[PDB]
Amino acid sequence: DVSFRLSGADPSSYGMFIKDLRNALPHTEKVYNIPLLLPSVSGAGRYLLMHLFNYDGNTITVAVDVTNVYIMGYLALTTSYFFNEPAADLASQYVFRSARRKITLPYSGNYERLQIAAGKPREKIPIGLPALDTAISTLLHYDSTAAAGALLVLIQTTAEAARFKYIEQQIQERAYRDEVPSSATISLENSWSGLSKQIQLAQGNNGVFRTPTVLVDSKGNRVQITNVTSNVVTSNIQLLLNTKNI
Ligand SMILES: CCCCCCCCCCC[C@@H](O)CC(=O)N[C@H]1[C@@H](OP(=O)(O)O)O[C@H](CO)[C@@H](O)[C@@H]1OC(=O)C[C@H](O)CCCCCCCCCCC
Ligand SMILES: *[C@@H]1O[C@H](CO)[C@@H](O[C@@H]2O[C@H](CO)[C@@H](O)[C@H](O)[C@H]2NC(C)=O)[C@H](O)[C@H]1NC(C)=O
Repeated sequence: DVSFRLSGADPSSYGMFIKDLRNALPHTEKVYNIPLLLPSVSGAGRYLLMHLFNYDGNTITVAVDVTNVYIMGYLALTTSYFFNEPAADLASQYVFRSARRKITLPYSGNYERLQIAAGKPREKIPIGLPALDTAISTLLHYDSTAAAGALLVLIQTTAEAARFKYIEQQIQERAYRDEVPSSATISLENSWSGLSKQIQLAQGNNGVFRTPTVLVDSKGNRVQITNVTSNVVTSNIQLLLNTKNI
């Protein structure tokens, strides 16, 4: 399991949690020095438990699929909650079985569905450590519309930061003041599958992407990534989605 406490949290302790989260995900190989997530994991081992504590010490446990860093559901006191998707119903076979009741949320976990439920696109939702304290608080008691926006904050401040060093640094900058994600952040989120795939295909193509990936940079400018020498690959990306899962 891994844990993070918002009480006393600072850029350093958040970085330690993001490091713990990455190091909890199993891999057999690195590709271009980036951990390659496994094609498949059977049974309860598929799921990582993240214990998150809000500023007041109240807690939820979040179940993450270790092959793809996707959140499946979470436990809040005696109630479990899962996305309305088959991978999450599958997870509910293994985690939080001891919950008194299980609620299936009225959306899947993908960004488009969650933005619809929340009434707002990600571009308009501030993120940061205060926002994560709020999301934990919101998830403690069911409210499906509030929970969709809480889950957009939770996904970006845990899974997305685990996948990209740039996104982890953006959250660190927001340790004490929330701010909507930078356009580069949204770009990286959206490109993780693309990138993971192109980095894997470069292995027999001399480091060259079969298909270039378009990103927005830190300055708001629209760069084109063509090969493994890009900073996005040498410095930023930290986990690769296996191409078996793409
Ligand atoms: C009876 C009916 C049966 C069932 C109901 C349905 C089945 C629905 C399955 C949805 C599964 C979903 O949870 C997996 C997923 O996708 N997750 C998002 C993200 O996972 P997190 O927990 O968010 O890490 O992992 C990704 C990491 O960033 C993130 O992108 C994901 O969300 C999406 O992909 C949603 C939209 O597809 C993207 C929204 C942006 C729109 C702009 C296009 C993106 C640019 C693509 C590059 C050209
Ligand atoms: C591999 O990647 C780098 C991009 O990071 C490319 O080098 C760039 O080349 C373009 C050519 O238009 C320039 O605009 C950039 O200024 C260069 N940047 C750096 C850091 O070198 C390179 O073109 C790519 N190589 C291959 C073989 O496709």
